Amino acid sequence: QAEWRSWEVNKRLEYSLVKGITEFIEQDTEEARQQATRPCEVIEGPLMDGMNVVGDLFGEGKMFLPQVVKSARVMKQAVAYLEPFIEASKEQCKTNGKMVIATVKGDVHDIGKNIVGVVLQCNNYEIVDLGVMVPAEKILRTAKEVNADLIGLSGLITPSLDEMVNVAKEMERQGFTIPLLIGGATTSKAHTAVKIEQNYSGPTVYVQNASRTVGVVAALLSDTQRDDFVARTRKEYETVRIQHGRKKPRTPPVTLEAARDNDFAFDWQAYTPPVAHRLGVQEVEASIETLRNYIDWTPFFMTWSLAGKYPRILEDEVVGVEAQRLFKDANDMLDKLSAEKTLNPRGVVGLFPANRVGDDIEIYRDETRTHVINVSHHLRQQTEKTGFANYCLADFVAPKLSGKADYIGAFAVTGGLEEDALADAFEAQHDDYNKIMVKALADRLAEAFAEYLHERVRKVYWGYAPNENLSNEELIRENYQGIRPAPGYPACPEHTEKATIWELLEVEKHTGMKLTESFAMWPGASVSGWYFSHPDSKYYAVAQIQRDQVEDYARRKGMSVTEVERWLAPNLGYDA
Ligand code: B12
Ligand SMILES: Nc1ncnc2c1ncn2[C@@H]1O[C@H](CSCC[C@H](N)C(=O)O)[C@@H](O)[C@H]1O
Repeated sequence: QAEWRSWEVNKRLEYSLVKGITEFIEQDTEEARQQATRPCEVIEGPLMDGMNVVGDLFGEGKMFLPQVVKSARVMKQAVAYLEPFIEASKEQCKTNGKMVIATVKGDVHDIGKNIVGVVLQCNNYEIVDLGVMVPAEKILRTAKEVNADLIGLSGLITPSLDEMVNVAKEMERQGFTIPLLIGGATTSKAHTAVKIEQNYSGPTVYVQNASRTVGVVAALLSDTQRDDFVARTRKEYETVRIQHGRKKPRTPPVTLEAARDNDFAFDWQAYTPPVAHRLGVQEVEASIETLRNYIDWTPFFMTWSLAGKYPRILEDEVVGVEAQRLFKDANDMLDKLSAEKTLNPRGVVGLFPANRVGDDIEIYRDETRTHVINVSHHLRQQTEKTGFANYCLADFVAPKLSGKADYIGAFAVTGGLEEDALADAFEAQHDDYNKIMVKALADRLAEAFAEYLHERVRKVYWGYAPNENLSNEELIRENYQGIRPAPGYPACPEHTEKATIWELLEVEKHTGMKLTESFAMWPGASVSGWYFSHPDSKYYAVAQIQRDQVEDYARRKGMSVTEVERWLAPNLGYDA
């Protein structure tokens, strides 16, 4: 027996979808297609009734994202078996609308996209996923090729915002009318209103997450709301476009010269930077077993729309149960991935003699410090400050003109070069659950590798904190000496400098990890950055800089003032 196996066929479907039961979806939907006069009645019928149940169930707080994707696995697997019958008997089945989704050119991270997409499919909307590093050309060409009502763009890094504005300007040059939805971690409501919208006659809507998205595609794609929604979006996008537009960013900029005279104050003659126990470039690798203990699960829960900090989240009266099951699954997969060695985290680390020179860091070939093998550039905050200094990462390395011997470190790690293969496999068998799982887990593994390696550097490779012994909780709170800023973050926005790290460490040749034109890393599950030992070194944002630094930086980088303005776009204190 089973009780639910004694219910109506289209009732067992609703049950299997909601509960995510896969075992009987095959030999249960084939029976429902017989009752129906055509293949599209099962999809448009019981198959969607259940998803409609998942939808309100979800909206009430009795169901969460992790479970929802599990329902999709049953649906998408029901369609898969029922697609040979549909096409071989025509009819494209009624849908709520079509959409072309893709990760901007140059970018590579797509976890958030995969989520937005799956959720939309759970609302019958049809989604065509072009993947990542997709050229604006194929994007607009695909949307036309298969008549799409909406185009969705994703972007993780700053350089993506440029390619986005590009897509909008092209949609205008080509006459597109359909709405443009821009989302991602790099996308904000202010940028969409101040830099994206105005370049397109059609609607342009920014949407935080994958839940309020189905709500936008709903009103924006309807008839009784479509018009009112755009007008509201426009007005608002103006009260903000003119909000930021003028009423000038109160916080008077400063001469790059004055900033430099306010550089971090420190008596270097009295201080002696720890000497690295080791110098050189080392190919590193850690097992999943060693890295699990360094994993910070909080961001992992965020990724699945489960609010709460680990481990307290496991006891939450609302999502604790589901967080537990999601946690158990992740660990189940790690056990397999580790035992089979199907996913292998790897990286490279390096320490070099170094000294500051202006706002940059010279890196020497050896301890004689006679030959400079490379330069780390870095930018300086260009804002008036009282009580504080105009920070520049270089400031934390001993000045060349101090005679003090200092150093600088670099690293590049990835959760595994197999991330993509693995994702594709699940992608094949229409398993969105662990397709997302494996990538989210590869990401945790990468960040875990960065925490582990930073510890090894502090305790061994660099060796200034050999006796240091912190708990994972203690590591996450960064209650240790030194920092590891990563190109792209606030204190070092210029993404191009990742080239410096890749040159010093010869990353690609050593690990396989790659770099794109937009300077995104591959695999997606990968991290890279620097290492500073100074006990006074901390994170901060370079924020908005002026024309003077853009030019000085241009000279130093050997780039046009034009090229550097594109790369520091989000940090420019003036207009483009
Ligand atoms: C841990 C984390 C990571 C992860 C894993 C999870 C992830 N990305 O989703 C990993 C380890 C891969 C990572 C690394 C890097 N990161 Co990171 N990361 C973070 C952090 C702390 C959390 C983001 C998170 O977990 N997102 C949750 C996921 C599920 O959400 P999401 O991607 O944003 O997607 C949601 C929505 O935005 C939406 N959406 C997504 N796409 C679309 C598309 C459409 C069309 C629509 C309608 C909606 C929509 O739907 C999603 C589900 O709700 C943030 C800070 C922050 N809070 O934003 C930075 C942040 C994204 N990282 C940043 C940077 C700099 C980097 C690195 C280059 C760092 C380095 N190592 O040098 C690399 C990129 C690696 C590469 N391959 O190129 C930046 C800045 C962007 C910039 N200036 O380029 C951020 C904002 C940090 C900051 N404060 O400056 N990242
Ligand atoms: N202002 C800043 N400038 C440069 N890098 C920064 C920064 N703020 C954060 N970072 C980088 O991002 C890291 C924090 S995010 C990584 C740890 C987090 N618990 C997780 O698992 O996702 C910092 O350690 C540093 O590597």
